[PDB]
Amino acid sequence: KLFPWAQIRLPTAVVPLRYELSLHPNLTSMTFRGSVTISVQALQVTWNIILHSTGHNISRVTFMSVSSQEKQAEILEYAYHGQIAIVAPEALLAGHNYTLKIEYSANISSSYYGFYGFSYTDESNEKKYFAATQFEPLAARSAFPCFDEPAFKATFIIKIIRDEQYTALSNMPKKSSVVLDDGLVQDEFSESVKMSTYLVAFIVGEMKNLSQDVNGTLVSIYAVPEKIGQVHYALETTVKLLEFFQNYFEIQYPLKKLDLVAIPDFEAGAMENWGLLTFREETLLYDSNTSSMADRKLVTKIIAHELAHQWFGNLVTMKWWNDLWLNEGFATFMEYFSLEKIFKELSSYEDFLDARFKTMKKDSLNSSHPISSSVQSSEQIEEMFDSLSYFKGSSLLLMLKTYLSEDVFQHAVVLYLHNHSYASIQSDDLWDSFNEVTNQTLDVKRMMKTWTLQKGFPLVTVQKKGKELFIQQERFFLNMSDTSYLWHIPLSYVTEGRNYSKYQSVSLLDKKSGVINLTEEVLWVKVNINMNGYYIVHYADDDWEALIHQLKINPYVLSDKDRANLINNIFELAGLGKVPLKRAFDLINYLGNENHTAPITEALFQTDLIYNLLEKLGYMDLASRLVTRVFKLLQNQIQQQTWTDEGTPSMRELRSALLEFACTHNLGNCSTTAMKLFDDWMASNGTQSLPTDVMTTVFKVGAKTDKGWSFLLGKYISIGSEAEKNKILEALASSEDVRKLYWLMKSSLNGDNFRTQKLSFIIRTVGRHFPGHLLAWDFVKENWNKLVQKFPLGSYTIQNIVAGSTYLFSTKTHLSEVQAFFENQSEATFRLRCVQEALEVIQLNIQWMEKNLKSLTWWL
Amino acid sequence: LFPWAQIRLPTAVVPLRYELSLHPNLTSMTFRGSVTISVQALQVTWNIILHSTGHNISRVTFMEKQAEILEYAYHGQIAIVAPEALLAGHNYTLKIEYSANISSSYYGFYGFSYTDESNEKKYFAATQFEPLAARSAFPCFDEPAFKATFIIKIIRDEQYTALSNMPKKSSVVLDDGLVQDEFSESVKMSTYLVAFIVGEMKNLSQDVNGTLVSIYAVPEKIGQVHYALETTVKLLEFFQNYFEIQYPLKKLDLVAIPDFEAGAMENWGLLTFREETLLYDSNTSSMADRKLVTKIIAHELAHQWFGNLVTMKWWNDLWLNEGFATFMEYFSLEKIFKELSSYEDFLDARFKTMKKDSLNSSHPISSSVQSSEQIEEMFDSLSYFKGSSLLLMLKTYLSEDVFQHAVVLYLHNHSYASIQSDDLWDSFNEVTNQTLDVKRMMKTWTLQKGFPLVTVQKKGKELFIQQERFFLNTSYLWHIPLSYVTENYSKYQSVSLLDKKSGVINLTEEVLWVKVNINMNGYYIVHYADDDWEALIHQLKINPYVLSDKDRANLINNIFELAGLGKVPLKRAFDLINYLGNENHTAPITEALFQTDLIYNLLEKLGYMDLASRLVTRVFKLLQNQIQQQTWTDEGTPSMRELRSALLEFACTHNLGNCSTTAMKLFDDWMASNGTQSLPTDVMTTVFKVGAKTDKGWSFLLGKYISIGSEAEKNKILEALASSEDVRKLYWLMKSSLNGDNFRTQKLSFIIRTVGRHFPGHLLAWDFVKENWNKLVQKFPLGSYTIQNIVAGSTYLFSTKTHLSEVQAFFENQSEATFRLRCVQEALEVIQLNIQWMEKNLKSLTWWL
Ligand SMILES: *[C@@H]1O[C@H](CO)[C@@H](O[C@@H]2O[C@H](CO)[C@@H](O)[C@H](O)[C@H]2NC(C)=O)[C@H](O)[C@H]1NC(C)=O
Ligand SMILES: *[C@@H]1O[C@H](CO)[C@@H](O)[C@H](O)[C@H]1NC(C)=O
Ligand SMILES: *[C@@H]1O[C@H](CO)[C@@H](O)[C@H](O)[C@H]1NC(C)=O
Ligand SMILES: *[C@@H]1O[C@H](CO)[C@@H](O)[C@H](O)[C@H]1NC(C)=O
Ligand SMILES: *[C@@H]1O[C@H](CO)[C@@H](O)[C@H](O)[C@H]1NC(C)=O
Ligand SMILES: *[C@@H]1O[C@H](CO)[C@@H](O)[C@H](O)[C@H]1NC(C)=O
Ligand SMILES: *[C@@H]1O[C@H](CO)[C@@H](O)[C@H](O)[C@H]1NC(C)=O
Ligand SMILES: *[C@@H]1O[C@H](CO)[C@@H](O)[C@H](O)[C@H]1NC(C)=O
Ligand SMILES: *[C@@H]1O[C@H](CO)[C@@H](O)[C@H](O)[C@H]1NC(C)=O
Ligand SMILES: *[C@@H]1O[C@H](CO)[C@@H](O)[C@H](O)[C@H]1NC(C)=O
Ligand SMILES: *[C@@H]1O[C@H](CO)[C@@H](O)[C@H](O)[C@H]1NC(C)=O
Ligand SMILES: *[C@@H]1O[C@H](CO)[C@@H](O)[C@H](O)[C@H]1NC(C)=O
Ligand SMILES: *[C@@H]1O[C@H](CO)[C@@H](O)[C@H](O)[C@H]1NC(C)=O
Ligand SMILES: *[C@@H]1O[C@H](CO)[C@@H](O)[C@H](O)[C@H]1NC(C)=O
Ligand SMILES: *[C@@H]1O[C@H](CO)[C@@H](O)[C@H](O)[C@H]1NC(C)=O
Ligand SMILES: *[C@@H]1O[C@H](CO)[C@@H](O)[C@H](O)[C@H]1NC(C)=O
Ligand SMILES: [Zn+2]
Ligand SMILES: [Zn+2]
Repeated sequence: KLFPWAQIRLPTAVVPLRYELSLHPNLTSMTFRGSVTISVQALQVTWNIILHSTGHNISRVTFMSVSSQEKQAEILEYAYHGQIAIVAPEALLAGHNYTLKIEYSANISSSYYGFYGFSYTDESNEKKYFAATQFEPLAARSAFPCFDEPAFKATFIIKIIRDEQYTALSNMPKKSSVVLDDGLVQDEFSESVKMSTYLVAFIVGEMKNLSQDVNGTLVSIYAVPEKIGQVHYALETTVKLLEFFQNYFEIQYPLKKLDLVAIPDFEAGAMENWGLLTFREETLLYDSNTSSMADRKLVTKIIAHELAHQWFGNLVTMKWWNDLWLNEGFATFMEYFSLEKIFKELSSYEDFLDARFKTMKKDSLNSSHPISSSVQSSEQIEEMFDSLSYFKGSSLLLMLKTYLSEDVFQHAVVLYLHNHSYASIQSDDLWDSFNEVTNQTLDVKRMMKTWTLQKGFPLVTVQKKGKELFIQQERFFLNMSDTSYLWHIPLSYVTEGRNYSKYQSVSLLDKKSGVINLTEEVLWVKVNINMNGYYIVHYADDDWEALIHQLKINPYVLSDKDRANLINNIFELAGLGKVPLKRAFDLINYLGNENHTAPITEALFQTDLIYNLLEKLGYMDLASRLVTRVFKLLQNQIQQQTWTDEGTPSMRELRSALLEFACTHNLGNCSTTAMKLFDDWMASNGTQSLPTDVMTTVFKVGAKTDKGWSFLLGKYISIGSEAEKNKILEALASSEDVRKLYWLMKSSLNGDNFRTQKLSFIIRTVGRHFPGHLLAWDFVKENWNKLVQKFPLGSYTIQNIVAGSTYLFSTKTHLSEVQAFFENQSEATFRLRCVQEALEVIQLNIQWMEKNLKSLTWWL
Repeated sequence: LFPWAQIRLPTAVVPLRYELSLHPNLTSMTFRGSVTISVQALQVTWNIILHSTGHNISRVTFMEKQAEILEYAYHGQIAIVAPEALLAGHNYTLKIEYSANISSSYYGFYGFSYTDESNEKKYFAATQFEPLAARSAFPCFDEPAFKATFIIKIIRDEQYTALSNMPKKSSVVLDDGLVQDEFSESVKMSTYLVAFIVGEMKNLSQDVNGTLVSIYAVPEKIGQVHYALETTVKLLEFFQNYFEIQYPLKKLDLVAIPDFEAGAMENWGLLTFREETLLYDSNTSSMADRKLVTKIIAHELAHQWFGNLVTMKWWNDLWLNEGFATFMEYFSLEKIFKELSSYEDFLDARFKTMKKDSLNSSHPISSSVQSSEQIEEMFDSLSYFKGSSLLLMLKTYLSEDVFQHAVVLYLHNHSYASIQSDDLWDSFNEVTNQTLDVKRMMKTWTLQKGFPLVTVQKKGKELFIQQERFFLNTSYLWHIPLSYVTENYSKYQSVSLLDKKSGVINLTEEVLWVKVNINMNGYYIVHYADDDWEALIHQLKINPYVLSDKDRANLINNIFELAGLGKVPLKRAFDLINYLGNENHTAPITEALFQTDLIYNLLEKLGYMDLASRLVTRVFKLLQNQIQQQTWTDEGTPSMRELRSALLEFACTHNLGNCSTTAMKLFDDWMASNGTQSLPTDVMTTVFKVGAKTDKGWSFLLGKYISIGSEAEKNKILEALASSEDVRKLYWLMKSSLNGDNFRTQKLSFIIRTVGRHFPGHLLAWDFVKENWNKLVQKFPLGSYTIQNIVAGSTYLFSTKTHLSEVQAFFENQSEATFRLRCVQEALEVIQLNIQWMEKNLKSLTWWL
């Protein structure tokens, strides 16, 4: 047979309007039966209706006009694009409506994509079942035949026949649960709002709810009976944020109910389905005592993210997958925005600032690609799911929110959504909304497009001569060729004048060079206030010194953000070479008076990275000298740490940082205190509570003794707190018993005492420290086929593994070895971004040493 | 523009006498030279061609008229062009005056510095000419074939005791303060055995029969050369009795040179040794120490006949004397030093040769040498040991008495002349009366690589015998002397010469078990048809003492070897060794412990820890009684205390029962005593090993190594430090030793070897070799015995295709030379062979260890 469609995209010809879907899922037998009624509308004359289906045993297919007589239509198949074509026995005329009915049988998914299912072991030793969905991106067509593209928005009637013991859920509220004569229940849910096919949702599980009503909408967290006590905070928070987003966006959450569900499975699909927000149990659970600081921040973030998406993504969808970064970028921004507004106390701007640092690092590589690309096949569609894009977007919106007013941003947003509700959008449409709120004073589209269409970010260079501030732009490239790179850069700047004459302004650098006229002569100048702009700034020798000297006199004239920024940049610029590593260590000598966590963490991140690179070569004196030096600057702040959980989240994070550093390197009191804490804890059979802020540190010091290691392993297999288990595992993997380390990796690959999902984390941890450095990479090498079977070549896990196991190499010999090995696999494995990023990194490492290593001896 | 373009000198001119006058300064490394060569032309030739390198020719006169010099440094030659035609039969006198620098690389005429007991910068100088280094010290006809007589005279300072081949004739105090020693005219000898030593030494001489035997050590260390003397005396007698040809020179000096990089050579009358290899203490040295000193003295002594008296013509036949010295090394000991049980060493060494010779990397010992560097290749223990092995086969095939007569004759028939390997075989032809060919027989051994697999089948009163190449993965035919032994309790034994691919032997009686190759006197591994293995396997269980320890250990080795090549399943190998509960002989127990450690270490590296730990618990369960009986002393015969070290070192290594604790108890005492309270030398390494497992013990031992005087104790301390499970200390050891920081660069190879045998240091040792390749190559040149040992020690446990690919790739990226190198192709071969071992044997093990 011949197929009438030879394209990845569906034709514009026919358009869905309504969807009546009835399903009969049998979770114990992991199969289902389904019936779809699709009301379409033709626009062009056609003799075929091409839409999406996969893994469907089609029982009956019937076509209609109005004539209530169902006419038997023939169905064609083409598995390559997951398409089916319906041959209609009557031509379909423009404007005319038609209704298609399809009946089918299918399997509930073994994987955790599509309509997936699993079984869990209840608190009663009683084995239970559960089914859910995860359609993003291309998985709704697995669940039911449909038009599976974001632009084809329709309404949905969802009906499932469940079993009485189960709570069945879906997008909309439950219209009618009507008992069937055999012990089965035919649940019906109200007809949905005009929405995208990938956002359709349903869940069948034995579940409890915790509920509350906010204005009209009834928010509800559904958890498994045995863990409903742990979703209190979840709801409490979803209340605060829903309030906020509705107030911010000024468009009201369009449904009467909002459900969040803590799925009891680690591999589970977590996403922002309209009204049915899915999450991994793990990522929603919170105990107001027994949980961590990072624990609060994490779930508070994920709720925000998934909620922000309700408006940015579900109400205003992207026409196609090439604009995903816009919706995830927005969600990832509101993630941190909303949290400053409501959870100011969390200090999540600290996390956001780190994220941004980490993004820039990965973006500045040759391996990086622009966020705005042309996406054709299912591979390029799945390639669009990477935090780099999400985070670059996030960053670009902050740069835009800081350039225009806070209030200007909001009103563009408000206009954007309102104007485009229940429609499909292109990236530009957002910029156009920004264009109009600026009274055409800026372009924004022109401006943003320089960021979105180009890889990487610019390096701004700054020179002060009198009252003249000279700005220069250039692509921040790390040595290893074109000049089309020009970014429209919102430069902010801050200054101190005629004795504590604080001044600040902003100016657009749309050209390769320019000059700012300063109102008066200044002692120092700082560009990119709070690193709100996605760029690195380099300074002329005397301008750097102007900042290096200021930090020594009073660093508090600058924010913790700016101060962290300077610490980041100088170390990055030392890497490039535009500044000697000396100056880098010069700038950070101010640290004695630094009491804010952000700059201290960044200094620690920089110095631990250098330490480990040198450690891995034979240079152990330099490595030690480096650590004693840094310890000296932070001696007081370290000696000031109480081993507790008291203080603001920020200063709680400072404790975990300063204590880990000090313990890792066994400096002063640290080891002995943690060991006493460890012994006491072991002695309680682990029944004594340890302060969450000092847990990992304490556990590590423990694991350094067979007794400790053994007890920890014991507790890992016994206890039930997953987060405590991860902190426990970190310690085990931080041992210096090469044999133990090996065992831990072997075990996780065999899924033996640790599940395979933990493997990358084990490899990352082993590979970081000296006794397991070569071990970790050898394990990766020799177990390559078993790894690639267990995580597909292109998954995030395998990228994590390759990075984790190789990023600390810095010799031509290792470069040779690494390359060789992937060349010895195939050419398709050796062409993978993660393999090319790997080898780019080893080169940059080699280049780092052959630029900074020899001079090192003579200081620190 | 130069006449002679060839490696080997012209036949035409020939040396007779040498007037060698040297004025060497010890402080400055330079010397003034004068040689007068009295020659004789055998053809009428226009120019004299000889060897000379690194010489500034002051005056070159020919007699009384000056002659024009020419140079071709590529061949290391110089040409003297004669005024007249040198007419055949006529003697002429060639005299050269030259300047040159005293060597530092411990080759040619070398020297060094050392600090005294009183801590002073004393000097010393010496020679190492073999093969090609006389050319550098003095011009001459530097080939072994050209024998002559040597009058050497060296101008020395008053404080130095300058030595040479022949005894000192005179000494005249010059007007400068300087003393000029002259040494007697030498016997007719090859240029490469000419030697001279200038240094501040004491003597310990003791007449035997006119010829004065003397051990020359530095002043402070004269107390340890007593065993040395005692031993040379005994041995000298022996060889004079056995070879029945009196040691020619009036003197015999064994000098203990005060450096670890000195050259040890069998120079006629002036035997050079590394200080360490002769120093012995009857209280504080172990059995291996005692064997080592005894063995080496003998080796160099055997040479005074085999390689000095009777020399070889060209370098290719080196294996012969070297093999003979190596055999005599073990014979002499078995006759006079009988209690040392050194046959255990000879057997072991035989086995290890066998393993290296069983590779495609192997070369036949009778190759042709033409290349400047092919000469250096002839220096490898594989050629010396093979030679040794087959000399042994021959001794045992013919009579011990027949053997001797063939020797005595050859030495007489060839005294002071230059031979070829065939000449030894010729000398065997007549003692056999041309019954046995011998000459054609030995040629089947020496001209083709490897050795035979004699497969055996027994049916009634007859045993069937086929032979083939022993290849692990072509037609090779050896003339194999098959000694065998059978068993109402009828202990019958016989030989049979097999010269064809297939054979059959007739038996007097039908027999329970047969055992081919008695005491493994023959350089072949024997396989049996299934029920013949079981026959031997049963006997070992029933009563193993019907066979010798030698036979027993031979079986142990053969079955495991075969098991790798797949002619036997590994289960059957392990089945054989199940008799070990009844074994009280050290020979077998070591060979089993060796075999099982190799498997254990191969497994452990691949991560099969349980399988590896089941393996050692099995072997332990067999040797349980023995281990438990042993005392923590030195009380026992040399063989039995060799067993003490073996059993205790096994049991401690794997933390089995009694050991760890007992050894830690002896550690904690010794450490507390600040290292003074004596430790039995048989438990020492095992005591230190257990101690070095703590940061306390490790740091103490380190403090000792840098501080204590005994090198023998030091080497036991380093092996323990390198036995630490902390990758940081291991890395450090290799690092420190490369920069020569607290451990000389000489010890490096030993550290890398030790580090990469254990799990924490396995990837670390090889990584260090790759990352310091260039640096390793400067310290030890390509083809060095050290760099071969390094590439082996760090790669021999890699048993995966990924490793094999990596190892290859690495060397390829170095050079085509580096990549097409003996040890580099060998290493890769060994990896595949490990790979092949796994795919044959790994899957089965789960079910039966
Ligand atoms: C060549 O030189 C050697 C000596 O260098 C001569 O050999 C000596 O000859 C005499 C008799 O003429 C003997 O008594 C000596 O014993 C020989 N000494 C040695 C060391 O061999 C030889 O005769 C000379 N030949 C010619 C042709 O003049
Ligand atoms: C569901 O699983 C069965 C297992 O036999 C398989 O054969 C079939 O392909 C699946 N059903 C459909 C409609 O794909
Ligand atoms: C039928 O088509 C007309 C447009 O041609 C449209 O206005 C109407 O809403 C459609 N009705 C249904 C039920 O699809
Ligand atoms: C599924 O099938 C099983 C066994 O036939 C039955 O016990 C159960 O009630 C069914 N449930 C549903 C929801 O169809
Ligand atoms: C490096 O970047 C340039 C673009 O500036 C590109 O053409 C080239 O293919 C890149 N190479 C690699 C290995 O990424
Ligand atoms: C800076 O000042 C000069 C006059 O000195 C003027 O020409 C220029 O336009 C000024 N730039 C800005 C941005 O105001
Ligand atoms: C940190 O210290 C300085 C003075 O030493 C002070 O001005 C500043 O307020 C401190 N930081 C905070 C957050 O209190
Ligand atoms: C430690 O506590 C757990 C209960 O949480 C228990 O299962 C385990 O047996 C305890 N061990 C001892 C030795 O009391
Ligand atoms: C001695 O050494 C110097 C270099 O130190 C060298 O130039 C010279 O050729 C040597 N002299 C002789 C006579 O060999
Ligand atoms: C070696 O040279 C030094 C002076 O350079 C001198 O004191 C010593 O006597 C010399 N020895 C000889 C044997 O020439
Ligand atoms: C050293 O040699 C001389 C003879 O040259 C001898 O008289 C003396 O006894 C020897 N010294 C010793 C300690 O044997
Ligand atoms: C001692 O030397 C003489 C020759 O001077 C020799 O005849 C005799 O055989 C030798 N005796 C011994 C026992 O070696
Ligand atoms: C002595 O040597 C010659 C070869 O040079 C040999 O042919 C001859 O057979 C030998 N004679 C004896 C008696 O060993
Ligand atoms: C063995 O004996 C048989 C007669 O029983 C005889 O024919 C044969 O020649 C003998 N074989 C050998 C190798 O002596
Ligand atoms: C070993 O034991 C056997 C008896 O089983 C005995 O004949 C032999 O002498 C023993 N050997 C030693 C060295 O103990
Ligand atoms: C241990 O003894 C050695 C000499 O044997 C001495 O040098 C060292 O100082 C002693 N150690 C202590 C701690 O006194
Ligand atoms: Zn998202
Ligand atoms: Zn030798």
